[PDB]
Amino acid sequence: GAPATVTEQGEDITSKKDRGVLKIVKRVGNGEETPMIGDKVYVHYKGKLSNGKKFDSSHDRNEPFVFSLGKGQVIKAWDIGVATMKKGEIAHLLIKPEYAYGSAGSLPKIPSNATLFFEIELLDFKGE
Ligand SMILES: COc1cc2cc(c1OC)OCCOC/C=C/CCOC(=O)[C@@H]1CCCCN1C(=O)[C@H]2C1CCCCC1
Repeated sequence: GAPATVTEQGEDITSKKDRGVLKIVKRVGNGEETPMIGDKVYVHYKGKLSNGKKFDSSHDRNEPFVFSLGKGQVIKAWDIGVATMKKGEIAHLLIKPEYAYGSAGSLPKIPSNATLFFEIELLDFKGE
C-alpha cells in the first residue's frame, strides 16, 4: 500500500537523515514559494496509523485544517514536511515516532512508538 511505497521510494527530508520523515510528491503544485515558519497554512489531509488501526481526515470535519507552521500546533513531521510543499501539491508522508508522538504516544488515538502515514494537500498559506 501507500505506506510501503513511501518506505521503499520516499525521500528522507530530515536534517539528521535518520529516515524519520519520508516524502513522495503525488501531485505537483505551482510557484516557487513554500511556507516559512510563522505562516498560516491551509491543508486538506487524510491520515492513519501505519498499521491501519485508526484514521483521520480533515474531511470528517467538513472544512480545511488551518495551522501556523512551527508554532507547535502540529507534530514535528508536519512542520518539516509541509514547509517543503508548494501551493496545490499533494504529498505522502511516512513518519517515525520521534517526529510524531514518541514513546509516550497520545492515547487513546495514538499508541506508543507509532509510525504515521498522511496524504496532505497544500491549499494555501499566508504570512503572519
Ligand atoms: C493526537 O490527537 C489527534 C491526532 C490526530 C487527529 C486528532 C487528534 O485529536 C486532537 O483529532 C482530529 C482533530 O485534531 C486536529 C489536529 C490535531 C493536532 C495533533 O495532530 C497532529 O499534529 C497531526 C497532524 C495534523 C493532522 C492531525 N494529526 C494527527 O496526528 C491525527 C492522527 C493521524 C493518525 C491517525 C489518527 C489521528
